[PDB]
Amino acid sequence: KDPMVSKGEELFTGVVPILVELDGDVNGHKFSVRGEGEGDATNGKLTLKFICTTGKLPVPWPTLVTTLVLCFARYPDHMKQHDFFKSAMPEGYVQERTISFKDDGYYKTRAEVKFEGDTLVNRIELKGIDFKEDGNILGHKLEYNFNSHNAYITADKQKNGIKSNFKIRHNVEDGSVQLADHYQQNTPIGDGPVLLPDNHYLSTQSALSKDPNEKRDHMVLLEFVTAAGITL
Repeated sequence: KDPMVSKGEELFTGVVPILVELDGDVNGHKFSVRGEGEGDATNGKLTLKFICTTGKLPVPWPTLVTTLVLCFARYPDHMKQHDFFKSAMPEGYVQERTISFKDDGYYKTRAEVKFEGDTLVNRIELKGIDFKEDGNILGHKLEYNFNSHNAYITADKQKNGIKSNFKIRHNVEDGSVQLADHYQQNTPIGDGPVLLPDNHYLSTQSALSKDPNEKRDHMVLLEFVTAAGITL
């Protein structure tokens, strides 16, 4: 549509720098997180490092993974017309969630995902309400790991966007599982050629690690995201 200005999926054919900034308030504990790295949508790959820039993170790092850039999913060639996330770029989209932790509190998140220059930027405000002081979150009882999940995507025609409902399973240190029910909405910031997809899902795998030379509270993240569910 413009051979002289890359738009939509054309912005993601190579390796793209990423900046993430989150400011959070959980039960009145206010904190900030900054992440940086790169995305390789051709391979569905994210490599990021996140630092809590205010001190110790008052919630477990795994509980923030889904909040801390689905435009880097690898959509198969026969599914490219269903990629809402890239089609909104560079102007971007708003991603909102409520995440309810079973038998504990909830997060509300609002984020803008858009290009700032050559960098894909995810800026987030997070509010956490009703957490138990001796629960798995404020008590830091969740294992430092992450399971693989599927997130089913459906069009939200009235808002020209998409929705998603899915449950994250967080391993607890006692061998139990802590469910985190995600209600997600995405709406474009602009109004260009936005693609409203047929039903499909995103398959996601994550690996968490530590940087042995990093003094600050932090999370190193490798993540893969791949679209599926429509037949060739």
